[PDB]
Amino acid sequence: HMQGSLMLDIGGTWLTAEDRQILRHPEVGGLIIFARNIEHPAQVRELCAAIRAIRPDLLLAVDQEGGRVQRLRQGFVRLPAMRAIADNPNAEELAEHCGWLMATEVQAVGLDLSFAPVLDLDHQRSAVVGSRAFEGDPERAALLAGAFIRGMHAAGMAATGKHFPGHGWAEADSAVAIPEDARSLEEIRRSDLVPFARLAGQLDALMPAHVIYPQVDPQPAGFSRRWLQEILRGELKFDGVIFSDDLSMAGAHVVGDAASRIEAALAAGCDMGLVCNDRASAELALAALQRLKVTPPSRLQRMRGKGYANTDYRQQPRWLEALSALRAAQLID
Repeated sequence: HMQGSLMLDIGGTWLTAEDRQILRHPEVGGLIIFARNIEHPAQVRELCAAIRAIRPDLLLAVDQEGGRVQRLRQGFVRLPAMRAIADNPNAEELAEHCGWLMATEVQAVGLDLSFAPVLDLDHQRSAVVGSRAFEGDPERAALLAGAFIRGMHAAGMAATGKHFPGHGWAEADSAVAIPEDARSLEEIRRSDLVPFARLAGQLDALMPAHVIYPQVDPQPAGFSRRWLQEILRGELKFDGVIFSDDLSMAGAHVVGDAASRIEAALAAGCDMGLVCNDRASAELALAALQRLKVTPPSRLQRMRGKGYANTDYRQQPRWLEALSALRAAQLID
């Protein structure tokens, strides 16, 4: 039996009858919630509880978009960005507290995971070529995100890096065409690949970039056997979960419908296909998984959170200790 699974999403802040029926299918292994599914923490905890009453084994993920939920949604704990953390004598300690705080609250409301940390690099386009601004400091980026991952795991949450192998140098041409990064493999390996190489042993999952690297392979990372099998699993020895990219973002990347795209993603080596913002496409990908008679990836349940839904997390001593460490470093309040 081929292995594979589908992660999908819903329309609203509660489950419709159609949501409840699609979640029963065992090929569906996950659900991801976005800002439009989120009112406040109490509502999210209850939505997750409703989903687990149908499917206790489902993986429930939140995509926070660099922190949008904590911010357009009153009630979620509020945490410094990594730039603010990097500017401290105890930046690694402070990064751990943030990963711990973020993962503790996310699991408290019933989610398994947040898709974090970002491993992409900021490059200063117009800086002098070869200068530090031009290069983005990948070694420090991996240090801090490695400490952020430590806090995540200490709270019992699996860590997902993105977007492999790094979209920091990608260029878009016509806002519909697929972004490209035309450098050679050796150039990529020495820069945007570095945080992935440094942390591949610690990450539980990776999400591929929606970027073509033409000198390396004609296909986007997440549809590339070369990127996913040769380089990531082979050269980087990565043994965790590969998510696909959003299979319903398909601007000029013509493969066919979501059915033929999830087959392509699974064939390149992804474990779990993501189909967001398109119920009818999610149904098409589901049917494809059914025709292939897939069983879940043996790796999949590694993503399962070890914390648990609770309402008193904000009055636990460890919680107060982490916020008070962020306060003493002038990062909150």
